Amino acid sequence: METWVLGRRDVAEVVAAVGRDELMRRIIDRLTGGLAEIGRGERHLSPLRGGLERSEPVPGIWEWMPHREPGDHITLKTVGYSPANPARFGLPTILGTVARYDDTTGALTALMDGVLLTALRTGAASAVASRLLARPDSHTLGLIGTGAQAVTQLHALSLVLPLQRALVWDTDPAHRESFARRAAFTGVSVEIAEPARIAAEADVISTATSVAVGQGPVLPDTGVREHLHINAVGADLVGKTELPLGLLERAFVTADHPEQALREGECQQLSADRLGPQLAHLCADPAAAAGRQDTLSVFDSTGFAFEDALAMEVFLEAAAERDLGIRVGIEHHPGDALDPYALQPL
Amino acid sequence: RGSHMETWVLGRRDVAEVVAAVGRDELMRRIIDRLTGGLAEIGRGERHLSPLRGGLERSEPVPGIWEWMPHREPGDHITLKTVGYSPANPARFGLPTILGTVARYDDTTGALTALMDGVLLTALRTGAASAVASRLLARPDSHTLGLIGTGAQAVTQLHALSLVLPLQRALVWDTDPAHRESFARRAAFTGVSVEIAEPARIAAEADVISTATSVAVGQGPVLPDTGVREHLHINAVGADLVGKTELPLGLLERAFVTADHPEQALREGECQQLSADRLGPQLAHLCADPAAAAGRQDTLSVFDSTGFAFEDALAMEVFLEAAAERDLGIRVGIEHHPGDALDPYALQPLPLPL
Ligand SMILES: NC(=O)c1ccc[n+]([C@@H]2O[C@H](COP(=O)([O-])OP(=O)(O)OC[C@H]3O[C@@H](n4cnc5c(N)ncnc54)[C@H](O)[C@@H]3O)[C@@H](O)[C@H]2O)c1
Ligand SMILES: NC(=O)c1ccc[n+]([C@@H]2O[C@H](COP(=O)([O-])OP(=O)(O)OC[C@H]3O[C@@H](n4cnc5c(N)ncnc54)[C@H](O)[C@@H]3O)[C@@H](O)[C@H]2O)c1
Ligand SMILES: O=C(O)[C@@H]1CCCCN1
Ligand SMILES: O=C(O)[C@@H]1CCCCN1
Repeated sequence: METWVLGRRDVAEVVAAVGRDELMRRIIDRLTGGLAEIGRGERHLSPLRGGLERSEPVPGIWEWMPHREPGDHITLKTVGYSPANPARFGLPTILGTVARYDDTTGALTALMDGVLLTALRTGAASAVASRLLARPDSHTLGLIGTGAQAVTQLHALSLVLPLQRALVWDTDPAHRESFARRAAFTGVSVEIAEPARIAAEADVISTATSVAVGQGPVLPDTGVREHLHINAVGADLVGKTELPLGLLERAFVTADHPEQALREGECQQLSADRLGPQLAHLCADPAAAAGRQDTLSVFDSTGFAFEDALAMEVFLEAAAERDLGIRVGIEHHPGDALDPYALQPL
Repeated sequence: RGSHMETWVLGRRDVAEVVAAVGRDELMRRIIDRLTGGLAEIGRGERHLSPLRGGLERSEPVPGIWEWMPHREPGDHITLKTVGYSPANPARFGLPTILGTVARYDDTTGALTALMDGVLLTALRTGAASAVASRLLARPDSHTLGLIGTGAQAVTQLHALSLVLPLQRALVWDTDPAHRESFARRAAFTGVSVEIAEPARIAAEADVISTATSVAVGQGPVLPDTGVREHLHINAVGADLVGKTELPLGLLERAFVTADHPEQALREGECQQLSADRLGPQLAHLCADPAAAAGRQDTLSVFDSTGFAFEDALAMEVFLEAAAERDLGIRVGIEHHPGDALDPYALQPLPLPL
């Protein structure tokens, strides 16, 4: 009958009401269970997503990401990757919204912010993969790219690993300078450090950069620690990669969405047969990751709509708890179904 | 650190006010004029057809489809219509078969700038498209309009065609007796005389016909192949699933056929049934060079309409212009734009009561 809209201010209230740590953990839990269900064949990976490339001011892409729950609802995330946004407009690079449509009737039932939600579920996905593939006594996090994702990468990982410090690099000096402030709520100290030092000293690394197509790697193939786990998070355009090939070829690599990663993720650099089990399989049967915490591992993260549906559910339950949001009659639902012009006055 | 951006939302009450303030006729005429100019632009090569739209089949309660329809104007904005075809809707839920919304995103930043009802808008630009094709392909003295399917689309087909042709009568059929029986009431505001008539009579008498039905896959045709007037123009409007068609093959093969979006029509329209050599020049071509419609008025013609996002963009602009002039709609901060672009957690709670 009406659309439930949660805006920027409701999303802020959700985070306050739940707590940043608890909210992240909720999403981590829901992702874990959902992924296991996919891994058991009980739910399906989202279909491949579509997109429109944009040249100006620098190259980006704008995408639609559907996920259907047959007989309940369709989720669609509409989201932009616009890497000039912070410097040119004071806007996040990743800018989006997430909509829910009733599957039986098509009606738009809910609409909310995609920015916070994307950051949270992306951080969560790394935590999921890192609980399986990083040493549980991991103490040093490395971060290449210290923009918006870096924050929830650090946050999420600090919740599943006993992190004591983060060594961080960004090619924009102002962005690496501000990271300690943005990270300080998590209690993990932060030290700026060049890619070679991060490689050599980190136990777990997340790369989440706006690197250009064809300009990788963002982490050099120097010595790494034997047990290093890398969450490879950066991903927008085809031809965009973050890690060096020689590193990928020696790694146990798991993808979030193998078909998508082979096209848009680090797995662009590999053939399918060289991938370990996908993330959903590992979630469904964690013992299949058994010795991999102690050897070189890569989680190839690209993002997919199921993760957004799950995260949106978490938000909606919290917002329901505290009746946040407004209700807007957006759709024209004429009482006369058959009359476009039955516009409604009582 | 720019001006705080929010989403301009026009809900059902706002679209209703636009119609009331501008007037029905004037509003439809505006849409026809903007579709006309835009199609000519595509026909001159100054703009491009929308890309193929996407969609998710649904089985239950009866077979249906939910689609996303993008159109991008580079460096300007992206339009996305999200829309359901759910044909059990009216008779199982009392909802419109076609249920949708139209959203606009800034092309430079990705920001969601506007969002409105898709229901009225879809109906208006779809009637408008048929008006465009019918001005080109119907006899300009056409007096008798046929309608097969008397649901939501039928209403704007009649309305739009009444503005471009001297329509005197509408002969109308629906396989659901309740839906054809209510049609006159819904059509009354056009002034055009309505009579219920079987498909064979509609075929025999009409100068122009619109088919706009929820016929199921494999269950066509909705108009039988039995003798029409030599000059008949048909706006073939029904379209959802592959395997859904409304016209007899035989008839299509006697007609000058023009599609709105050929690549799309060849897959999802009446041209599903046809090999590509049986299509004439597309609608955009005809709009850009009407002489290419020469002589087609006096013989059998078919406009194979499927709908495409460009039409929704243009219609949405007409609506936004009228809403801006009349101060309508609300402003909602939907997207989180943190004061620090690189800090997802730089959040702003509802300010405290003072
Ligand atoms: N895997 C997923 O699910 C997922 C989800 C969201 C975003 N992303 C992607 O993650 C990437 C980052 O997104 P974001 O929101 O943090 O954007 P952002 O602009 O806030 O952060 C990008 C940062 O990378 C830095 N950078 C660019 N090139 C670099 C290089 N060669 N070395 C080090 N730093 C470099 C920039 O200076 C900037 O600080 C994008 O590609 C985005 O599409 C992935
Ligand atoms: N081409 C476009 O741009 C465009 C735009 C919108 C909708 N559509 C399509 O137009 C069609 C109709 O949409 P609507 O909004 O009017 O749906 P509606 O449900 O409002 O009207 C459909 C009518 O068709 C009737 N019907 C079903 N089978 C029939 C038959 N064999 N003969 C006569 N009537 C029959 C139903 O009884 C119903 O009354 C759908 O296929 C829809 O997807 C096309
Ligand atoms: O899953 C996501 O939200 C992002 C959007 C941008 C490119 C792909 N990864
Ligand atoms: O163009 C449209 O709006 C419709 C939507 C439903 C099926 C396809 N045609």
